[PDB]
Amino acid sequence: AQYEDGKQYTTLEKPVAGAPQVLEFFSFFCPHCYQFEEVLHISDNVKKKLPEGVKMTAYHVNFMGGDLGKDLTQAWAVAMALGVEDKVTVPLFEGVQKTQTIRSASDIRDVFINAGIKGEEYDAAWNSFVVKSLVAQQEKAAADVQLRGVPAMFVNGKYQLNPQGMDTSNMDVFVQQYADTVKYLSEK
Repeated sequence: AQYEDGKQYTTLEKPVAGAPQVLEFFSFFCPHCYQFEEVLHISDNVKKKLPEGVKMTAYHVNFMGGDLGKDLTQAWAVAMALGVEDKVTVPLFEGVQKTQTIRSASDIRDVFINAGIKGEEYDAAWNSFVVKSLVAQQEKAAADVQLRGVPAMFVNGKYQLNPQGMDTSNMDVFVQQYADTVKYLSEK
């Protein structure tokens, strides 16, 4: 078959009840996640092909970067709570990996301030229990798919994308295949 379990995707031995329809894990410290988002634009290419009524969810992970990695998962919770993911994704990736100007929680906050989030608004979100719950949700979701590394993407809590089984010859053929596989899985 054109799509095969073990080729473009694998199947979770323990499917996750109630999981987001399309769930991406990443770290702003992960070099391959930087390529996925800033060079390949995997998330946007996937979103453009999702069936009607299917949304993409993206969660940050703690296991890269120590203290700052956890601060970034909390800041990503703030971005989710405030609905500013599209304002801060590029400056967080570039701040951590390109300019390496993000070295502390204050430097993360500066990205939000510079993007026009008011200081009081960021700080109230950072300290909120809504954000504490969002951190816990990101952690629980990684546990539920037995996450071992990033980038990673899971469809309907049942299928894990397998980019190492796709055609990696041309970067744009690869992005197309990745996005087409997510669409296929979302309809399975």
